[PDB]
Amino acid sequence: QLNPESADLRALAKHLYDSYIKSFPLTKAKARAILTGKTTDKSPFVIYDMNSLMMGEDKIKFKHITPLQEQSKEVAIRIFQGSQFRSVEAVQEITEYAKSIPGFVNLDLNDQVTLLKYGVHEIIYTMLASLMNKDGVLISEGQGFMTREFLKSLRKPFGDFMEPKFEFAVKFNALELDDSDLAIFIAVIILSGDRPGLLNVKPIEDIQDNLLQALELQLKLNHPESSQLFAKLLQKMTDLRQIVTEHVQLLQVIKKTETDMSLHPLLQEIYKDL
Amino acid sequence: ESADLRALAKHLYDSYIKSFPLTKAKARAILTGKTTDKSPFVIYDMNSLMMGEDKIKFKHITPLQEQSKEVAIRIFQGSQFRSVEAVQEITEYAKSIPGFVNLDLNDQVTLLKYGVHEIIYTMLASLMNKDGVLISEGQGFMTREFLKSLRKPFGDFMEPKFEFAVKFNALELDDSDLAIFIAVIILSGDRPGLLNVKPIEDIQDNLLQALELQLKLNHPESSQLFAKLLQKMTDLRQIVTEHVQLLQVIKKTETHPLLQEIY
Ligand SMILES: CCCCC/C=C\C=C1\C(=O)C=C[C@@H]1C/C=C\CCCC(=O)O
Ligand SMILES: CCCCC/C=C\C=C1\C(=O)C=C[C@@H]1C/C=C\CCCC(=O)O
Repeated sequence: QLNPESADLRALAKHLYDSYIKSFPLTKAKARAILTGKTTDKSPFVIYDMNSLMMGEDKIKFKHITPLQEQSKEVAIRIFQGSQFRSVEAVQEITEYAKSIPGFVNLDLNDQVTLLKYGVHEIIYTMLASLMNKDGVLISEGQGFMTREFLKSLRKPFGDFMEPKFEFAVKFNALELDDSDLAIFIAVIILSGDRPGLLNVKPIEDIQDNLLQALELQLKLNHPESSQLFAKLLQKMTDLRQIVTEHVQLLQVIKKTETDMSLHPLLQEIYKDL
Repeated sequence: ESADLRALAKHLYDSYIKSFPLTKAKARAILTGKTTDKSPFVIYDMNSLMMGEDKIKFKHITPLQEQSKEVAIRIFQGSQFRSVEAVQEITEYAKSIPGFVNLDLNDQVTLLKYGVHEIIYTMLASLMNKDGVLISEGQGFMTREFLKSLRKPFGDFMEPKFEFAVKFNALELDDSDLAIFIAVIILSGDRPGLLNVKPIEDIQDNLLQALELQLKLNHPESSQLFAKLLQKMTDLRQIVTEHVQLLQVIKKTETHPLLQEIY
């Protein structure tokens, strides 16, 4: 119970959390409810092999996550392209959230683009953890669940495109953060003044500082018993970079190995000279 | 508790001073000028590199027999020799961090094996400015441009560190700050191969509380310094993996047995 300074920090966290619920259709709260398999109304269909994938398509309504095409004749590529269009959608969701971050749209246009360019994938993997457990990941807005082993057995290049994420997710999830915490953390990620090419770093840092103050307060009030949670969370920022890097790397291999597979233009630009 | 946190801080600082000959305070005085009028020997080109070798006998722009006669390579090797020397200083310091020596011996080794590079680069910033780096316990000054002038993959082997340095030094941390930060880096529980992570995380938790307090007491003005400092650990690790990739190319191409074992 304290000052007007802390009051503004609480108002900020509320605004961000509010925007978060409004920008992301599938929150961590909903993901855990589905994953903890509590209910009889939210049960996901599980894909763990070829025949379940074959049934899942029939049961699950995979809203063109892999736009028009029969069977690209390779589950591996269908699955991959799918992960791509979903990524694109995720970028759309994140971009919308970014606009709600106080001060973000007031920044220089080119810098707005730079921050999104380097921040969206770090955010994507951060939020993906919410949809994961050590055994698999939720898909189709929680309608389905694809096992970690099914993926890990796809085929040479693809067979391991999600593993690093799972390794991250299991660790990150140990922090037991909730949507109210993630909303501010993701805002911090985007307002990173050390992104390559930023024209005006100061205004960005001023904004990030306020967000960090907001995040720090949020974590002590929400997780009283979690000593140094603030620092452990910030330290996870290093794991995200690594995830992104080896992903981009695997992508260069795919590009050369699959001369016959199209990669989404938005994603290509995001990875250009990244 | 804010009592034991200051005791820990002070203890770390006192050990830092005893383990590292050239502190940041001392280095800054030189780099800026406020040193006894005993300027450092400046290496800005090949001819100055030589006079330095003979005038100040740089510990090790090491005239070994079976390897010299090639500037860029002797410069690269020298950084390796000084790195190995730094590892012993860091190791000594680590043993002074409360709880460290009481950890599983293999974990102690693992923590050092994976933490020294990050510490080496964190501390190298103390001796660098946008124009150059201090060498030979601050007895000399080697230009950023001269280093960048080396060719092959060498010309750019120090540039990444300089970039890091400039951004890191912007935080204006001093030795008492760095002492705790360095300790925090060592007690990283995410190093691969660790057998008992709990003790490490517990100590680091204590170290983080101390650093947090230290920064708030020492830099009241700088908002979220603690947070910004932790975010630099991402920068360090990036430099390390990057350095690793160069050591890897210098092996692809680029053509004494005991020295090689030590270093
Ligand atoms: C829809 C088929 C099931 C596969 C689900 C697996 C991963 C889903 C993800 C997201 O929704 C967001 C990120 C992951 C995908 C991992 C990397 C995509 C980065 C973009 C690219 O492929 O270049
Ligand atoms: C603490 C050690 C790690 C920082 C790297 C140290 C030296 C790097 C150098 C170059 O990149 C080119 C020349 C130097 C190597 C020559 C002498 C270093 C001695 C420094 C000292 O004793 O303080």
